[PDB]
Amino acid sequence: QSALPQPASVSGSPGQSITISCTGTSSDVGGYDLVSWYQHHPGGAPKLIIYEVTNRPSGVSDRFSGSKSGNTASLTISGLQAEDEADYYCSSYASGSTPRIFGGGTRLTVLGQPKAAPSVTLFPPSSEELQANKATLVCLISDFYPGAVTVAWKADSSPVKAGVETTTPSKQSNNKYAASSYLSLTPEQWKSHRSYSCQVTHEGSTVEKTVAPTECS
Amino acid sequence: QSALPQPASVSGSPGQSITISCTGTSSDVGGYDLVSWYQHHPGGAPKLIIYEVTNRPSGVSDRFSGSKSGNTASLTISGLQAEDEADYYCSSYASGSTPRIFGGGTRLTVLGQPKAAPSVTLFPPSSEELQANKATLVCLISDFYPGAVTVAWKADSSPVKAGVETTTPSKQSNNKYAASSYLSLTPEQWKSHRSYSCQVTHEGSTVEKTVAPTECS
Repeated sequence: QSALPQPASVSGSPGQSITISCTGTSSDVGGYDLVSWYQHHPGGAPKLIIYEVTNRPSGVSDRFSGSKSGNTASLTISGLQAEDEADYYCSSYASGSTPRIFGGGTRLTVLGQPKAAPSVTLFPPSSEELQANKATLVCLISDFYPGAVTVAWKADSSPVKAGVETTTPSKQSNNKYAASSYLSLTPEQWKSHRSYSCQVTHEGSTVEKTVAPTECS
Repeated sequence: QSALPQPASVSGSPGQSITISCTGTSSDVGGYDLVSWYQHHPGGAPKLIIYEVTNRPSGVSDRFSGSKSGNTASLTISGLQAEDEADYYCSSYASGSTPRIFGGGTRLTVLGQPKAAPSVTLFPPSSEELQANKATLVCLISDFYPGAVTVAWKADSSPVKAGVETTTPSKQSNNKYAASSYLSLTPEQWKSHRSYSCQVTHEGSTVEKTVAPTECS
Protein backbone atom coordinates (compact mmCIF):
# COMPACT_ATOMS: atom_id res chain seq x y z
CA GLN A 1 0.00 0.00 0.00
CA SER A 2 1.07 3.62 0.54
CA ALA A 3 4.75 2.91 1.17
CA LEU A 4 6.69 5.70 2.89
CA PRO A 5 9.86 6.35 0.84
CA GLN A 6 13.22 6.30 2.65
CA PRO A 7 16.66 7.04 1.19
CA ALA A 8 18.02 3.76 -0.16
CA SER A 9 21.17 4.29 1.89
CA VAL A 10 23.28 6.78 3.83
CA SER A 11 26.87 6.36 4.94
CA GLY A 12 28.92 8.08 7.60
CA SER A 13 32.15 7.79 9.58
CA PRO A 14 32.29 7.02 13.32
CA GLY A 15 31.21 9.73 15.76
CA GLN A 16 29.52 11.72 12.98
CA SER A 17 25.75 12.07 12.67
CA ILE A 18 23.35 10.71 10.10
CA THR A 19 19.64 11.40 9.82
CA ILE A 20 17.14 9.34 7.80
CA SER A 21 14.02 10.78 6.18
CA CYS A 22 10.65 9.05 5.96
CA THR A 23 8.73 10.83 3.21
CA GLY A 24 5.00 10.75 3.93
CA THR A 25 1.73 12.67 3.67
CA SER A 26 -1.12 14.26 5.59
CA SER A 27 -2.86 10.87 5.78
CA ASP A 28 0.00 9.11 7.51
CA VAL A 29 3.18 10.84 8.77
CA GLY A 30 1.61 14.29 9.00
CA GLY A 31 -1.74 13.06 10.21
CA TYR A 32 -0.97 11.49 13.54
CA ASP A 33 1.91 11.29 15.97
CA LEU A 34 2.29 7.57 15.44
CA VAL A 35 5.53 7.03 13.53
CA SER A 36 7.99 4.36 14.54
CA TRP A 37 11.54 3.50 13.56
CA TYR A 38 12.97 0.04 13.67
CA GLN A 39 16.58 -1.02 13.56
CA HIS A 40 17.26 -4.30 11.85
CA HIS A 41 20.54 -6.16 11.46
CA PRO A 42 19.71 -8.70 8.73
CA GLY A 43 19.47 -12.09 10.40
CA GLY A 44 18.35 -10.66 13.71
CA ALA A 45 15.02 -9.58 15.20
CA PRO A 46 14.04 -5.96 14.52
CA LYS A 47 14.40 -3.51 17.41
CA LEU A 48 11.82 -0.77 18.10
CA ILE A 49 13.95 2.31 18.68
CA ILE A 50 11.30 4.95 17.98
CA TYR A 51 7.52 5.23 18.46
CA GLU A 52 5.00 8.07 18.59
CA VAL A 53 7.42 10.13 16.51
CA THR A 54 9.76 11.01 19.35
CA ASN A 55 9.51 8.44 22.12
CA ARG A 56 12.37 6.04 22.80
CA PRO A 57 12.24 2.75 24.76
CA SER A 58 13.75 2.84 28.26
CA GLY A 59 16.67 0.79 26.96
CA VAL A 60 17.47 2.13 23.50
CA SER A 61 20.61 4.33 23.31
CA ASP A 62 19.82 8.04 23.52
CA ARG A 63 22.05 8.63 20.48
CA PHE A 64 18.85 7.79 18.58
CA SER A 65 16.18 10.45 18.14
CA GLY A 66 13.18 11.05 15.91
CA SER A 67 10.73 13.73 14.79
CA LYS A 68 8.78 15.16 11.87
CA SER A 69 8.30 18.40 9.95
CA GLY A 70 5.08 18.43 8.01
CA ASN A 71 4.57 15.13 6.27
CA THR A 72 8.16 14.00 6.79
CA ALA A 73 9.56 12.12 9.77
CA SER A 74 13.21 11.37 10.32
CA LEU A 75 15.59 9.46 12.55
CA THR A 76 18.97 10.95 13.35
CA ILE A 77 21.86 9.09 14.93
CA SER A 78 24.63 10.84 16.83
CA GLY A 79 28.21 9.72 17.48
CA LEU A 80 27.97 6.82 15.06
CA GLN A 81 29.22 3.60 16.64
CA ALA A 82 29.85 0.16 15.15
CA GLU A 83 26.60 -1.54 16.19
CA ASP A 84 24.74 1.26 14.41
CA GLU A 85 25.45 -0.21 10.96
CA ALA A 86 22.12 -1.81 10.07
CA ASP A 87 18.94 -1.21 8.10
CA TYR A 88 16.45 1.38 9.28
CA TYR A 89 12.72 1.50 8.78
CA CYS A 90 9.94 3.89 9.65
CA SER A 91 6.26 2.99 9.89
CA SER A 92 3.13 5.01 10.63
CA TYR A 93 -0.55 4.93 11.51
CA ALA A 94 -2.69 5.84 8.44
CA SER A 95 -6.20 7.11 7.69
CA GLY A 96 -7.26 4.18 5.52
CA SER A 97 -7.86 0.45 5.93
CA THR A 98 -4.17 -0.33 6.59
CA PRO A 99 -3.45 -0.14 10.31
CA ARG A 100 0.15 0.88 9.60
CA ILE A 101 2.38 1.51 6.56
CA PHE A 102 6.15 0.89 6.54
CA GLY A 103 9.12 2.72 5.11
CA GLY A 104 11.07 1.03 2.35
CA GLY A 105 14.24 0.67 4.40
CA THR A 106 17.47 2.66 4.58
CA ARG A 107 20.74 0.79 4.87
CA LEU A 108 23.21 2.72 6.99
CA THR A 109 26.84 2.07 6.19
CA VAL A 110 29.04 3.06 9.13
CA LEU A 111 32.46 2.94 7.63
CA GLY A 112 34.87 3.28 10.55
CA GLN A 113 37.77 2.95 8.15
CA PRO A 114 39.99 1.10 10.63
CA LYS A 115 41.77 -0.69 7.72
CA ALA A 116 43.23 -4.11 8.62
CA ALA A 117 45.36 -6.76 6.85
CA PRO A 118 43.87 -10.05 5.49
CA SER A 119 45.55 -12.67 7.67
CA VAL A 120 45.58 -15.39 5.01
CA THR A 121 45.75 -19.18 5.60
CA LEU A 122 46.31 -21.73 2.84
CA PHE A 123 45.05 -25.30 3.41
CA PRO A 124 46.23 -28.34 1.46
CA PRO A 125 43.70 -30.94 0.28
CA SER A 126 42.17 -33.35 2.78
CA SER A 127 42.58 -37.11 3.17
CA GLU A 128 38.89 -37.99 3.08
CA GLU A 129 38.61 -35.77 0.01
CA LEU A 130 41.07 -38.10 -1.73
CA GLN A 131 38.74 -41.12 -1.51
CA ALA A 132 36.09 -39.93 -3.99
CA ASN A 133 39.28 -38.52 -5.50
CA LYS A 134 39.00 -34.79 -4.98
CA ALA A 135 41.54 -32.20 -3.91
CA THR A 136 41.16 -28.57 -2.91
CA LEU A 137 43.52 -25.96 -1.51
CA VAL A 138 41.42 -23.56 0.54
CA CYS A 139 42.81 -20.11 1.15
CA LEU A 140 41.29 -18.53 4.24
CA ILE A 141 41.32 -14.74 4.52
CA SER A 142 39.82 -13.00 7.54
CA ASP A 143 39.88 -10.09 9.98
CA PHE A 144 40.45 -7.71 7.09
CA TYR A 145 39.01 -4.25 6.43
CA PRO A 146 37.73 -2.96 4.01
CA GLY A 147 35.71 -5.87 2.66
CA ALA A 148 37.45 -5.45 -0.69
CA VAL A 149 40.31 -7.73 -1.72
CA THR A 150 41.38 -9.68 -4.82
CA VAL A 151 43.05 -13.10 -4.60
CA ALA A 152 45.20 -14.97 -7.07
CA TRP A 153 47.10 -18.24 -7.23
CA LYS A 154 50.64 -19.17 -8.19
CA ALA A 155 50.74 -22.84 -9.21
CA ASP A 156 54.41 -23.65 -8.60
CA SER A 157 55.88 -20.14 -8.90
CA SER A 158 54.01 -19.98 -12.23
CA PRO A 159 50.44 -18.60 -12.43
CA VAL A 160 49.24 -21.56 -14.51
CA LYS A 161 45.68 -21.11 -15.82
CA ALA A 162 43.17 -22.96 -13.63
CA GLY A 163 39.82 -22.72 -11.88
CA VAL A 164 39.79 -20.35 -8.91
CA GLU A 165 36.45 -19.69 -7.16
CA THR A 166 36.65 -16.67 -4.85
CA THR A 167 33.55 -16.69 -2.60
CA THR A 168 31.02 -13.88 -2.11
CA PRO A 169 32.71 -11.96 0.77
CA SER A 170 30.89 -11.74 4.09
CA LYS A 171 31.08 -9.59 7.21
CA GLN A 172 32.00 -11.32 10.46
CA SER A 173 30.90 -10.48 13.99
CA ASN A 174 34.07 -8.42 14.55
CA ASN A 175 33.00 -6.11 11.70
CA LYS A 176 36.11 -7.03 9.71
CA TYR A 177 35.27 -9.02 6.59
CA ALA A 178 36.46 -12.49 5.71
CA ALA A 179 36.62 -14.28 2.38
CA SER A 180 38.35 -17.33 0.92
CA SER A 181 39.69 -18.76 -2.34
CA TYR A 182 39.52 -22.28 -3.76
CA LEU A 183 41.65 -23.93 -6.44
CA SER A 184 40.19 -27.38 -7.10
CA LEU A 185 42.76 -29.81 -8.52
CA THR A 186 43.42 -33.34 -9.80
CA PRO A 187 45.49 -36.28 -8.58
CA GLU A 188 48.67 -36.27 -10.67
CA GLN A 189 48.22 -32.51 -11.12
CA TRP A 190 48.71 -31.69 -7.44
CA LYS A 191 51.61 -34.16 -7.36
CA SER A 192 53.17 -32.54 -10.44
CA HIS A 193 53.39 -28.85 -9.48
CA ARG A 194 56.00 -28.90 -6.68
CA SER A 195 54.13 -26.27 -4.60
CA TYR A 196 50.91 -24.24 -4.76
CA SER A 197 50.28 -20.81 -3.30
CA CYS A 198 47.76 -18.10 -2.47
CA GLN A 199 48.07 -14.32 -3.08
CA VAL A 200 45.82 -11.84 -1.26
CA THR A 201 46.05 -8.25 -2.58
CA HIS A 202 44.62 -5.93 0.12
CA GLU A 203 44.66 -2.26 -0.91
CA GLY A 204 48.05 -1.78 -2.51
CA SER A 205 49.39 -4.60 -0.36
CA THR A 206 50.20 -8.24 -1.06
CA VAL A 207 50.86 -11.20 1.22
CA GLU A 208 51.71 -14.70 -0.01
CA LYS A 209 51.22 -18.17 1.43
CA THR A 210 52.64 -21.40 -0.02
CA VAL A 211 51.63 -25.00 0.71
CA ALA A 212 53.59 -27.99 -0.59
CA PRO A 213 52.01 -31.40 -1.40
CA THR A 214 53.27 -34.06 0.98
CA GLU A 215 53.04 -36.89 3.52
CA CYS A 216 55.62 -35.87 6.14
CA SER A 217 58.51 -35.32 3.71
CA GLN B 1 13.97 -6.96 24.39
CA SER B 2 14.26 -10.75 24.74
CA ALA B 3 13.50 -11.71 21.12
CA LEU B 4 10.58 -13.93 20.26
CA PRO B 5 12.09 -17.31 19.25
CA GLN B 6 11.04 -18.16 15.72
CA PRO B 7 12.09 -20.92 13.28
CA ALA B 8 15.11 -19.82 11.26
CA SER B 9 13.71 -21.40 8.09
CA VAL B 10 10.77 -23.28 6.62
CA SER B 11 9.93 -24.95 3.34
CA GLY B 12 6.77 -26.00 1.59
CA SER B 13 5.75 -27.29 -1.83
CA PRO B 14 3.50 -25.26 -4.08
CA GLY B 15 -0.08 -25.69 -2.88
CA GLN B 16 0.76 -26.90 0.62
CA SER B 17 0.13 -25.16 3.94
CA ILE B 18 2.83 -24.11 6.33
CA THR B 19 2.79 -22.89 9.92
CA ILE B 20 5.38 -20.63 11.46
CA SER B 21 5.73 -20.25 15.22
CA CYS B 22 6.34 -17.36 17.62
CA THR B 23 7.10 -18.18 21.26
CA GLY B 24 6.67 -15.74 24.12
CA THR B 25 5.66 -15.22 27.74
CA SER B 26 2.39 -14.31 29.41
CA SER B 27 3.98 -10.87 29.81
CA ASP B 28 3.74 -10.18 26.08
CA VAL B 29 2.35 -12.90 23.82
CA GLY B 30 0.04 -14.36 26.45
CA GLY B 31 -0.60 -11.00 28.04
CA TYR B 32 -2.35 -9.26 25.17
CA ASP B 33 -4.06 -9.98 21.85
CA LEU B 34 -1.56 -7.79 20.11
CA VAL B 35 0.47 -10.21 17.98
CA SER B 36 1.39 -9.00 14.51
CA TRP B 37 2.97 -10.68 11.53
CA TYR B 38 4.80 -9.16 8.64
CA GLN B 39 5.78 -10.48 5.29
CA HIS B 40 9.04 -9.02 4.03
CA HIS B 41 10.79 -9.38 0.69
CA PRO B 42 14.44 -8.35 1.41
CA GLY B 43 15.26 -4.98 -0.05
CA GLY B 44 11.59 -4.12 0.17
CA ALA B 45 9.23 -2.42 2.57
CA PRO B 46 7.83 -4.78 5.21
CA LYS B 47 4.11 -5.42 4.85
CA LEU B 48 1.68 -5.89 7.69
CA ILE B 49 -0.24 -9.13 7.06
CA ILE B 50 -1.73 -10.03 10.46
CA TYR B 51 -2.64 -8.02 13.55
CA GLU B 52 -4.30 -8.27 16.95
CA VAL B 53 -3.55 -11.98 16.69
CA THR B 54 -5.95 -12.71 13.81
CA ASN B 55 -7.08 -9.48 12.19
CA ARG B 56 -6.16 -9.14 8.50
CA PRO B 57 -5.59 -5.83 6.62
CA SER B 58 -7.93 -5.36 3.68
CA GLY B 59 -6.54 -6.51 0.36
CA VAL B 60 -4.35 -9.05 2.13
CA SER B 61 -4.86 -12.67 1.04
CA ASP B 62 -7.08 -14.95 3.14
CA ARG B 63 -4.33 -17.53 2.61
CA PHE B 64 -2.63 -15.90 5.58
CA SER B 65 -4.06 -16.88 8.98
CA GLY B 66 -2.95 -16.06 12.46
CA SER B 67 -3.87 -17.67 15.76
CA LYS B 68 -2.47 -18.09 19.23
CA SER B 69 -2.82 -20.30 22.27
CA GLY B 70 -0.95 -20.01 25.51
CA ASN B 71 2.24 -18.00 25.15
CA THR B 72 2.86 -19.18 21.61
CA ALA B 73 1.39 -17.67 18.49
CA SER B 74 1.64 -18.94 14.95
CA LEU B 75 1.04 -17.81 11.42
CA THR B 76 -0.20 -20.13 8.73
CA ILE B 77 0.16 -19.70 5.04
CA SER B 78 -2.04 -22.09 3.06
CA GLY B 79 -2.00 -22.83 -0.66
CA LEU B 80 1.63 -21.79 -1.08
CA GLN B 81 2.70 -19.88 -4.21
CA ALA B 82 6.23 -19.01 -5.33
CA GLU B 83 5.53 -15.33 -4.79
CA ASP B 84 5.09 -16.13 -1.09
CA GLU B 85 8.80 -16.66 -0.52
CA ALA B 86 9.86 -13.91 1.87
CA ASP B 87 10.90 -13.34 5.47
CA TYR B 88 8.15 -13.54 8.02
CA TYR B 89 8.35 -11.78 11.35
CA CYS B 90 6.03 -11.84 14.33
CA SER B 91 5.77 -9.19 17.05
CA SER B 92 3.84 -8.75 20.26
CA TYR B 93 3.12 -5.95 22.69
CA ALA B 94 5.15 -6.01 25.90
CA SER B 95 4.68 -4.87 29.50
CA GLY B 96 8.29 -3.91 30.17
CA SER B 97 10.96 -1.60 28.80
CA THR B 98 10.18 -1.57 25.09
CA PRO B 99 6.43 -1.80 24.13
CA ARG B 100 6.79 -3.96 21.03
CA ILE B 101 9.01 -7.02 20.68
CA PHE B 102 10.02 -8.79 17.46
CA GLY B 103 11.02 -12.29 16.32
CA GLY B 104 14.25 -13.33 14.64
CA GLY B 105 12.29 -13.98 11.48
CA THR B 106 11.76 -16.98 9.22
CA ARG B 107 12.70 -17.41 5.55
CA LEU B 108 9.82 -19.16 3.82
CA THR B 109 11.41 -21.04 0.97
CA VAL B 110 8.87 -22.57 -1.38
CA LEU B 111 10.37 -25.68 -2.92
CA GLY B 112 11.00 -25.34 -6.62
CA GLN B 113 13.38 -28.27 -7.13
CA PRO B 114 14.29 -31.43 -5.17
CA LYS B 115 15.90 -30.92 -1.77
CA ALA B 116 19.69 -31.13 -1.66
CA ALA B 117 21.66 -32.44 1.34
CA PRO B 118 25.03 -30.65 1.77
CA SER B 119 28.57 -31.88 1.15
CA VAL B 120 30.78 -31.37 4.19
CA THR B 121 34.58 -31.32 3.93
CA LEU B 122 36.73 -30.69 7.00
CA PHE B 123 40.34 -29.41 7.02
CA PRO B 124 43.11 -29.94 9.64
CA PRO B 125 45.45 -27.03 10.45
CA SER B 126 48.26 -26.83 7.88
CA SER B 127 51.69 -27.68 9.30
CA GLU B 128 52.74 -24.49 7.52
CA GLU B 129 50.29 -22.68 9.79
CA LEU B 130 51.32 -24.73 12.82
CA GLN B 131 54.87 -23.38 12.59
CA ALA B 132 53.43 -19.88 12.52
CA ASN B 133 52.30 -20.89 16.03
CA LYS B 134 48.63 -20.85 15.09
CA ALA B 135 45.95 -23.30 14.03
CA THR B 136 42.55 -22.93 12.35
CA LEU B 137 40.19 -25.50 10.88
CA VAL B 138 37.88 -25.11 7.93
CA CYS B 139 34.57 -26.79 7.21
CA LEU B 140 33.02 -26.68 3.74
CA ILE B 141 29.29 -26.91 3.30
CA SER B 142 28.16 -27.17 -0.31
CA ASP B 143 25.56 -28.31 -2.80
CA PHE B 144 22.53 -27.67 -0.65
CA TYR B 145 18.99 -26.51 -1.19
CA PRO B 146 17.12 -24.78 0.33
CA GLY B 147 19.88 -22.36 1.23
CA ALA B 148 19.90 -22.62 5.01
CA VAL B 149 21.99 -24.63 7.45
CA THR B 150 23.41 -24.43 10.91
CA VAL B 151 27.02 -25.17 11.74
CA ALA B 152 28.16 -26.28 15.17
CA TRP B 153 31.68 -27.19 16.22
CA LYS B 154 32.74 -29.87 18.63
CA ALA B 155 35.89 -30.64 20.62
CA ASP B 156 35.60 -34.28 21.64
CA SER B 157 31.88 -34.61 22.31
CA SER B 158 32.22 -31.14 23.82
CA PRO B 159 30.45 -28.10 22.25
CA VAL B 160 32.81 -25.33 21.14
CA LYS B 161 31.08 -22.03 21.89
CA ALA B 162 33.77 -19.43 21.16
CA GLY B 163 36.23 -19.30 18.30
CA VAL B 164 33.77 -20.05 15.48
CA GLU B 165 32.87 -18.01 12.41
CA THR B 166 30.34 -19.28 9.85
CA THR B 167 29.41 -17.44 6.62
CA THR B 168 26.01 -16.81 5.09
CA PRO B 169 25.13 -19.36 2.43
CA SER B 170 25.31 -17.96 -1.10
CA LYS B 171 23.45 -19.21 -4.17
CA GLN B 172 25.59 -20.76 -6.90
CA SER B 173 25.49 -21.55 -10.63
CA ASN B 174 23.68 -24.86 -10.09
CA ASN B 175 21.18 -22.83 -8.08
CA LYS B 176 22.23 -24.63 -4.92
CA TYR B 177 23.99 -22.92 -2.02
CA ALA B 178 27.41 -23.25 -0.47
CA ALA B 179 28.99 -21.84 2.71
CA SER B 180 31.88 -22.20 5.11
CA SER B 181 32.94 -21.99 8.74
CA TYR B 182 36.29 -21.86 10.48
CA LEU B 183 37.35 -22.35 14.09
CA SER B 184 40.51 -20.66 15.41
CA LEU B 185 42.62 -22.69 17.82
CA THR B 186 45.98 -22.15 19.43
CA PRO B 187 48.28 -25.02 18.44
CA GLU B 188 48.10 -26.26 22.03
CA GLN B 189 44.31 -26.69 21.97
CA TRP B 190 44.64 -28.55 18.67
CA LYS B 191 46.94 -31.35 19.87
CA SER B 192 45.37 -30.99 23.31
CA HIS B 193 42.21 -32.79 22.14
CA ARG B 194 41.61 -36.27 20.72
CA SER B 195 39.88 -34.70 17.72
CA TYR B 196 37.54 -31.93 16.53
CA SER B 197 34.24 -32.15 14.68
CA CYS B 198 32.11 -30.06 12.38
CA GLN B 199 28.37 -30.63 12.78
CA VAL B 200 26.24 -29.39 9.87
CA THR B 201 22.45 -29.24 10.06
CA HIS B 202 20.21 -28.96 6.99
CA GLU B 203 16.42 -29.21 7.10
CA GLY B 204 16.55 -31.27 10.26
CA SER B 205 19.20 -33.78 9.21
CA THR B 206 22.66 -33.30 10.72
CA VAL B 207 25.95 -34.71 9.50
CA GLU B 208 29.41 -34.45 11.00
CA LYS B 209 33.04 -34.79 10.02
CA THR B 210 36.01 -35.30 12.31
CA VAL B 211 39.70 -34.53 12.15
CA ALA B 212 42.50 -35.45 14.58
CA PRO B 213 45.88 -33.87 15.52
CA THR B 214 49.23 -34.69 13.88
CA GLU B 215 49.18 -36.83 10.73
CA CYS B 216 50.10 -36.80 7.02
CA SER B 217 47.78 -38.64 4.63
